[PDB]
Amino acid sequence: RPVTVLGLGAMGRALAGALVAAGHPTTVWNRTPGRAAALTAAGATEAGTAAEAVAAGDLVVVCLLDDEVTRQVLALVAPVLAGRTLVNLTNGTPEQARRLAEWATSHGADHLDGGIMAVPAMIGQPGALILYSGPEDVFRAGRETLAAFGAAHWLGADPGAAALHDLALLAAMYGMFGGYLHAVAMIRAAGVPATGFTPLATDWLTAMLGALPALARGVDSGDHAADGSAVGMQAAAFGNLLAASREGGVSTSLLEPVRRLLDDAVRAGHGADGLSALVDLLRQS
Amino acid sequence: RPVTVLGLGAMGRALAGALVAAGHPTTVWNRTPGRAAALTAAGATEAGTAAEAVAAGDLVVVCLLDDEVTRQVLALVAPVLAGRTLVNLTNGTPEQARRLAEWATSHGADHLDGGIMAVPAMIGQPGALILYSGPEDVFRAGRETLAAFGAAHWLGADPGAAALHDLALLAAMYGMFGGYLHAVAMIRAAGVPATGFTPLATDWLTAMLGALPALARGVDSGDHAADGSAVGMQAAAFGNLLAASREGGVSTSLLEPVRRLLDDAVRAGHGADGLSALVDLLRQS
Ligand SMILES: NC(=O)c1ccc[n+]([C@@H]2O[C@H](COP(=O)([O-])OP(=O)(O)OC[C@H]3O[C@@H](n4cnc5c(N)ncnc54)[C@H](OP(=O)(O)O)[C@@H]3O)[C@@H](O)[C@H]2O)c1
Ligand SMILES: NC(=O)c1ccc[n+]([C@@H]2O[C@H](COP(=O)([O-])OP(=O)(O)OC[C@H]3O[C@@H](n4cnc5c(N)ncnc54)[C@H](OP(=O)(O)O)[C@@H]3O)[C@@H](O)[C@H]2O)c1
Repeated sequence: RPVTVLGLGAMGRALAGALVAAGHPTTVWNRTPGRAAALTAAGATEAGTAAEAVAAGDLVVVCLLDDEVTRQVLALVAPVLAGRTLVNLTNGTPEQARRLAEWATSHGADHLDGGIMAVPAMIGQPGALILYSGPEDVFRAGRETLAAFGAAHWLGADPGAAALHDLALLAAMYGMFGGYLHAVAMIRAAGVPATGFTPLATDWLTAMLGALPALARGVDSGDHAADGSAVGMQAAAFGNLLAASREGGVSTSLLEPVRRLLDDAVRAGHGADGLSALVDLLRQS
Repeated sequence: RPVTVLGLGAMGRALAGALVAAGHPTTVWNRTPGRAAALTAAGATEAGTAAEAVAAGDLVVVCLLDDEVTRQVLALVAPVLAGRTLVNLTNGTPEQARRLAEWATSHGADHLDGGIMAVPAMIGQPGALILYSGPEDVFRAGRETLAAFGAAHWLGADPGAAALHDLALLAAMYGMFGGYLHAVAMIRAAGVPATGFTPLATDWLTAMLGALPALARGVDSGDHAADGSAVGMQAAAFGNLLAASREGGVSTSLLEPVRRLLDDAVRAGHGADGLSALVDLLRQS
């Protein structure tokens, strides 16, 4: 398939470069000129307009700054989208992806949302993960092209499924990193190097990953059975963590929300339950 | 060695039970009577006073509610601590452990601080982890007794080292769990079960654990080189996570501190650096 990339920022250039290096006939476009020098040198074709670029591709890959820019560029190319497949690799929300699917359908185009789980430099390597959602046959017809970026993981027909899982994985990653970064700040304040702490932390967190299936079972079942590590005891043990942080001059900012959630769970009567009881406490609607 | 346990709450009873089942001559004490029925039935001896219990053991294991209770009980038994080794398995802070080491030395006793990384039910199984710190020979003379509880990991001569690493590991665990719990709340609000999400999350977080060595290298070196995933882009991508959470009626409480830290890092000029630059931003002293 001939392919088109709209957007030549850091990620867009990596995307186009992976397509070129795989042999796909690739046409690229970007608002600001001078971003396709190496791409054109390697075999790509730089269109002068987005509509031109779109007309030269059966599969249109979009990677712009945000969903608002995306919707603006696409509105300009709406008359030419008919019969093509739109693959939005711009980051966005699940609802924005579902709205784009309906809008694309209104202009005769297929649609897939994508959430890139890798850095630009990893694009094109088999370990690079990109999540996709949308109609299964649309993914099927395009997956060999998407494989140029790395692994292509179809999550389901819901157009918003890729963005949902992308952002949820990011939430899990930022939680883990925030806890690790607080931990290293505590040991740094005591003069202990972070390099020697990493094996202990990795072994520990690897062990903690084994607690996830039981947590998920409790969430889905509503049976918040404890694995001996109950909310009430964990709430009682958090205070030493806060005090030791203050002892070392380390801010408690990263830890306060978990403390409050634990205290709120105890107030709600969940002291004898496991952490699966914490999930529905995050509901605000 | 004859051993003594002070404190028969959930953890203290598990500790004493592991000692009994290993064959150690065990003497136990507790403030409230009636907590040693099964222990005495299995071969333990219940002393009527803490001082009695202490006098019947060369190694005194303490597991009370908190450091304030610990210091009160011990003050009463100070005249009889001479020549014994004190192993405090009550949770506490690094400074409290260092102060107890000095106080114990003042009464002719050796001292080890311990931080229990396992649940009461796992005490006695080889996978149960307890961290220890204090003089290396004191640990050596006692480690075969400590092995009744599970693995005994000596972290160094600093009496506060076990509590420091214990609490740092807890910070990493609570960060990871908070991120996971937010993630499952997002997918739950979309009607997706947590059970099917767990493999993706475990694979993802296992991959993320591979980023730790580079982070630790940057912290120790002060060279906050980016792995392509720079602070500025991660700050720009966090907003979609917040918006998607609001879309699903999910509180953003667990995520706000990481957002603020990222924004603060950008303000401080670290937008092109990796997350290792975030550590020294947590300093308040
Ligand atoms: N890079 C990563 O590490 C990473 C990881 C995962 C996913 N992503 C996602 O990839 C997407 C792009 O990131 P990036 O690294 O490529 O960012 P970037 O380097 O800042 O590039 C932004 C792109 O948007 C274009 N653009 C901005 N405003 C525009 C407008 N008004 N009209 C038309 N085009 C406009 C820019 O074109 P000009 O050259 O004309 O400014 C440029 O091509 C984002 O949605 C991001 O979340 C990135
Ligand atoms: N359990 C866990 O999951 C877990 C995990 C890691 C570490 N730990 C640590 O283990 C320690 C004990 O936890 P636990 O589960 O045993 O708690 P617990 O079941 O609440 O037991 C608390 C103990 O403290 C005693 N105590 C309280 N106030 C006292 C006082 N004024 N004078 C004398 N004794 C007093 C109680 O004796 P009475 O029977 O007379 O009240 C009881 O033996 C804590 O430091 C905790 O952080 C526990």
